[PDB]
Amino acid sequence: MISLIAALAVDRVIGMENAMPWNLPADLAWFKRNTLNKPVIMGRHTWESIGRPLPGRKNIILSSQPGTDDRVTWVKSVDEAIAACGDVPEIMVIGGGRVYEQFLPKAQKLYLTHIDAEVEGDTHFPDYEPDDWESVFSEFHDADAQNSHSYCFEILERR
Ligand SMILES: NC(=O)c1ccc[n+]([C@@H]2O[C@H](COP(=O)([O-])OP(=O)(O)OC[C@H]3O[C@@H](n4cnc5c(N)ncnc54)[C@H](OP(=O)(O)O)[C@H]3O)[C@@H](O)[C@H]2O)c1
Ligand SMILES: Nc1nc(=O)c2nc(CNc3ccc(C(=O)N[C@@H](CCC(=O)O)C(=O)O)cc3)cnc2[nH]1
Repeated sequence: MISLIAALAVDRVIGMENAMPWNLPADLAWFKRNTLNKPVIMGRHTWESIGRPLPGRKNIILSSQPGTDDRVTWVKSVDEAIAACGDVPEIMVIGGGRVYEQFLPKAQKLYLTHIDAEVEGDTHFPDYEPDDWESVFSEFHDADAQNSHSYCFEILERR
């Protein structure tokens, strides 16, 4: 009902310098499939990192300050972000670190890509209690010519 989606390297690293230290087209395709036609909520830094709207999704940006682009919807608290989604089945929270930790307790579902990459970064996915979560889907993929690490797509349900 609220879901988080994220891609985690070793030690739960999710970013460095406001970009993601890997480039895996197969994972971005997974992200697009699981977010298409659903509202996405992101923090202002992630909005900057992405650099443009995500098409085919209502884009909701969290910021304390006035917004700077009317192609997306701007909100000033977690409460307001959820409301702005409108009355839907599934809201997708798309990060970054600070936003994930605030939505985690409200979330029923995690879509996590576990990437076998050793990255030196400055942003992490939450240190979540694993006992809270049932793994209901896993798909491991070897690296290939397009994807320069192995990666595993998991979906976790809150127990
Ligand atoms: N690996 C992945 O899947 C993934 C996914 C997403 C992002 N990332 C990475 O994560 C990094 C960005 O994460 P962190 O630094 O993300 O920033 P963030 O969580 O994207 O953005 C944080 C900002 O959002 C606003 N915000 C957050 N909570 C708010 C609240 N309750 N009320 C009002 N404003 C709120 C604030 O903006 P103001 O300062 O304007 O108030 C603020 O904290 C980047 O490196 C990005 O590449 C990785
Ligand atoms: N699993 C997962 N992987 C990610 O890379 C990811 N990235 C973010 C934040 N950053 C981004 C950055 C770019 C795009 C992006 O360009 N996505 C396209 C896919 C098109 C393609 O295949 O290149 C999209 O339309 O979603 C999405 C999120 C949030 N959650 C994630 N979750």
